[PDB]
Amino acid sequence: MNIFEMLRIDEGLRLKIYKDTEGYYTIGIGHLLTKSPSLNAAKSELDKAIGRNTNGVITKDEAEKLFNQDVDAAVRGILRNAKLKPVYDSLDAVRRAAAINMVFQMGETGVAGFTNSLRMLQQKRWDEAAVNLAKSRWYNQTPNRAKRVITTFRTGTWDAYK
Ligand SMILES: [Cl-]
Ligand SMILES: [Cl-]
Repeated sequence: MNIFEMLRIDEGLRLKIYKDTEGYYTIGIGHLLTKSPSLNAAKSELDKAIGRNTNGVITKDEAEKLFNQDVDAAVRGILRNAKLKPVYDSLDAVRRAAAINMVFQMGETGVAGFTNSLRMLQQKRWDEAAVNLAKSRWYNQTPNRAKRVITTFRTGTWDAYK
């Protein structure tokens, strides 16, 4: 298992524009297009992202290309962030994947707001971080996915994904 397979499980793959759990136009493997309620705005963000006239449908290769860029962007967002970077550097490889998963889902600023959780993660207080992580809109809105990510931070294993 790895970050790619982990996010593929958590996000799924859809080849036609869909609404994500928040109601936002999304495509592929959790690639958010726009927060605007306009499907036309989505389609135009999508043509721009793919570089051709898609009319709201993309191939699997194209979904996987966006996915690669988004995993890459999430890692870079962590490394460029003063609050995220030192926690990430402190983590083993499995728990680093949980951090990328979170940034992917909610962005760099969202995650950087888990101030107390970040500190407990840095100190390797795993059970306490896990309790704190769960007290969040994140966990209440997407409990199954959040439980999987939390268990990964808690145990440092891929058990929640097998
Ligand atoms: Cl893009
Ligand atoms: Cl979920």
